[PDB]
This record gives sequence, structure tokens and C-alpha cells, in this order.
Amino acid sequence: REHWATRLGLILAMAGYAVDLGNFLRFPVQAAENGGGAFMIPYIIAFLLVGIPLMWIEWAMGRYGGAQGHGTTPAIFYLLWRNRFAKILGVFGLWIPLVVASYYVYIESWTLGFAIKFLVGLVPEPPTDPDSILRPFKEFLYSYIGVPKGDEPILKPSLFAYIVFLITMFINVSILIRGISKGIERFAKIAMPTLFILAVFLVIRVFLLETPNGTAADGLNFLWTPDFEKLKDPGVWIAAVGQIFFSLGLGFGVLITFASYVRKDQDIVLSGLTAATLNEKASVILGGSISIPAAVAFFGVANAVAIAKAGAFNLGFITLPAIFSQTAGGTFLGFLWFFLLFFAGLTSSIAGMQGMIAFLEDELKLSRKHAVLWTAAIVFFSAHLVMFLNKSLDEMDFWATGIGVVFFGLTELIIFFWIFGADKAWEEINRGGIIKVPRIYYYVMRYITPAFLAVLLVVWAREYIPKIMEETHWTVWITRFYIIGLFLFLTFLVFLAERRRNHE
Ligand SMILES: CNCC[C@H](Oc1cccc2ccccc12)c1cccs1
Ligand code: NA
Ligand code: NA
Repeated sequence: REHWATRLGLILAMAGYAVDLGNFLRFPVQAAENGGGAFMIPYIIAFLLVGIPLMWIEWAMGRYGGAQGHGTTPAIFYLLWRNRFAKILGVFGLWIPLVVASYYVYIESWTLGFAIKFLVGLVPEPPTDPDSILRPFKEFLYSYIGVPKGDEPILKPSLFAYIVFLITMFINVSILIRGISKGIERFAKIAMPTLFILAVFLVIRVFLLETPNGTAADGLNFLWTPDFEKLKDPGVWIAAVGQIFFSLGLGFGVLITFASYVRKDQDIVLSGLTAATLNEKASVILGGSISIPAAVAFFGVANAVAIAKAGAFNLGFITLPAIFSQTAGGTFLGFLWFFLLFFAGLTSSIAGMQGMIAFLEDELKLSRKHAVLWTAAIVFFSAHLVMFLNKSLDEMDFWATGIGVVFFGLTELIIFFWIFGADKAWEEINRGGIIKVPRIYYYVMRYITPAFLAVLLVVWAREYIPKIMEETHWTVWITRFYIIGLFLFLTFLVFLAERRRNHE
């Protein structure tokens, strides 16, 4: 079985996964809408009661399973719990990241495409007024995606967008086919530094932004000034727990798979806590210093609320490109910005797609080459639903992310710590640990963490399901049809996996 070559490379791969577009876009938007600096109170709390505990647990289950040659949850859940159901529950952690890959790698391709379009200067050049500057870029993006101009829910992506998507897929395969060490780890050692450099460079450039409408200091002001009155809202405390979950990448079965390449007695306590810290630093220091400030600097603090309510997607693909077109040498900035995003995704997409590679290797005894190619084949095929069918992307995101993560995490907690036994689990976490987990975290992992995840479940159940189930167009059933079909298909492979083992 493959293994991580260097302790550093492990942390950089793990952090590479956690650091993504969410760091630079989603996190700054969530903070501004939920108390600003006051949002740090429920965010840090969720990081300590839910994020950190679950991080150690997925690392634990991973290494525990990796020692026995199994990187995926259909096998691992069957080692913690020896039930027919546990294999089935485990399919979700094989199903979830495969659904994400079905649309993320594509979104990742956009950044690459925009990065190229900006580097060669093939971008709109306005013209004055905000809607006169944004619209050429709002339309620039829509021509790439192929946003429907009619009542039809049909996307028509440009030939370029499709070709970049193919190139992007190819790039992923290139790294993935070289294995864990000479591929993922080797790239994590290049990507993360390059990522940091670009972030700092952009940060410095943004602080020097001065327009008649405001400055970057106005952006850091609006973002970090604390509105404690919003801490009364449960929704802020829900968004915080959700964000931490989302930022660390919990519930996707990616940490589990990655940590299964960690050797049996190697540290996971300190190593995980490090990678988790790298992610958070990137979010508050780098990410919160580029997007929101620059937006406020150019449009003034007057629109800072309107900008934040415009969503993370608009901020990153319409707003920020439009601002760069108005700055000295801004075409290059667009290139640095999109190339910054590109790597941030590429370091996550190679992680997300490793779970399916691992399964085919571990359970179906496929070579790494075959396991990589077939995984690429599945993702490429399924993506056409995202590329061509409007709002398919959102349906996959909704189900996979939302439910998947919350439900799976709570499943991971119960199986490992309640079913497999808390004491056996706690030892599994602290074993080989450079530092030991604080004795108080035993109670957090056993009660506080699943309580949070459960209240999150209930709130989530009440607010978002009734919405998607009735008010959405009928075409969502196509996406539902397909993502259900995937789960059935993955059930079947798991079935074939166990039938092959009884023979040998
Ligand atoms: C927070 N770090 C990774 C984010 C996570 O990343 C992934 C998580 C799981 C599988 C993935 C497969 C391909 C690409 C990214 C994947 C997601 C991003 C967007 C929706 S879910
Ligand atoms: Na993150
Ligand atoms: Na990444």
C-alpha cells in the first residue's frame, strides 16, 4: 500500500484539500452577513467543539482502516461495525465526493479558462456607473457557462469552456496517475507555496487600492467590525457550524481516505491540527483581505451590504473581474486571481477523486492506472449533466454537500465512537501522537459534537428540503434520477467487492 513520503507533504496535501475557493470567497461573505468580527465568536466555538473533534476522528478511522489495506468507508465502516447495513451506510462516503467531482472539477475548469482569457487579454473592456461596468462581465461569464437565454433549462457552454474542461480533467489525471507520494504529495509541495505567494501578492496589491469611492481599509473595516447583536440569531450559530464543517472538508470521506495512507503508528493528532490551522489562517488572513476589501474599495462601503448579499459566486466571477479591468495592469491581476483559484481547486479535486481511485484499488484490485482512468471516465461522463442541464449543479451541490456532510459526519461519529466503542476509539486517535488530545475532548467527541450535528440535522431538515422538493422545476428529477442511479451503481460495486473476497 502507498504511503506519504514526508510529514510535511502530508500536512500540505491535507491543507491543500481544505484550502479552496471557499477560503477566498464563501468565508468572507458569511462573515460580513453574520456579525462581521462578531461572527468569529460562533466560528471559533464550532471549530473547537465540532471541527477539530471530527477532524481527528476521520484521521483516526482512516489510519485504522489504512493499516488493514482499506481506504474507503464501505470497508472501514464494516471494520468498526460488522453489519450488512454498515457497508451500505459506507457507500455514501463513496457517493458524496463522486457527486461533488461531477460539478466541482467543471467549476475548477472555469477558473483555468478565465485565467487563460485574462492572461492573453481576451476580456471585456468597459465602458462611469456600476451596472455599466458589471454587465459586460456578467455577460462575459454567461457566454462561458452558456446560461440559458430562453425559458428552456438548457446550458450551452462555449467550445472553449468545454475544451478547458477537458484540459482540466487531463491535468487532474496527470497528477493522480503518479500515486500518493510522487503525485499528490509532490504537487502539494509545489501548489501550496505557489498558492501562498499569489495570496500575499494579491493582498498587498489590494491594500494599495484607492478609488474615489473608498479604500481597502474601508473593506477590512466593514468586514471585521463586530455586530454582536447578530449573535442572538440562531441562524448565525448555524451558519458558523456549517461553514467550519464546509471549510475543513468534513463529511466527504476525503480525510478518511487520505489518512489511510498514513502509517499505522504515525502521528495524526498534531498533523491534523496543523493542516486544520493552515486552512483557517488562509481564510481569515489571506482570503478575508482580498475579495471583500477590494470590492468595498471600488464600490464604496455604501454597497458593502449589497455586495455581500450578491453571493460569493458573483463576487468572484463578475464583481472582482470587473474591478480589475479598471485598475492599472488589472488584466494580469485577473490572471493571478483566477490562477490562484485554479490551484486552490486543483489541490482539492485531486483529493476528492482519490476516494474512488482507492476503492477500485483496495476493493476491486484494479491497478492505479485503471483505477484513475475509470474514475476520470465516470466523472467526465456525469459532468455533462452539470454542463448542459441548468440547475443540475445546484441540485447535486444541495444533496451531496448539505445532507451528505451533516448526515455522514453524524454517521462517522456514531459508528466510530458509539458503536465501535469510545475507549477503543480514543486510543486509536491518540496512538502515535506527538501530542495527546486534551482529556476534555473525550466528552466533546461523545456528546457535544454529535449534539451539534444533530441540532444541525433538524434545522437543516426543516428549512431547505421542503423548498427544493416543491418549488423547483421538474428537471431536477433528472439530476435526482442520476445521482440516485449512482448510489445504486456504487451499491453494486460494493456487492461485487465482497463477492470477490469470498472467492479468494
Ligand atoms: C473544503 N475543502 C474542499 C471542498 C469540497 O471539495 C471536495 C470534496 C469532496 C470531493 C471533491 C471532488 C472534487 C473536487 C472537490 C471536492 C467541496 C467543494 C465544493 C463543494 S464540496
Ligand atoms: Na477551507
Ligand atoms: Na485545494
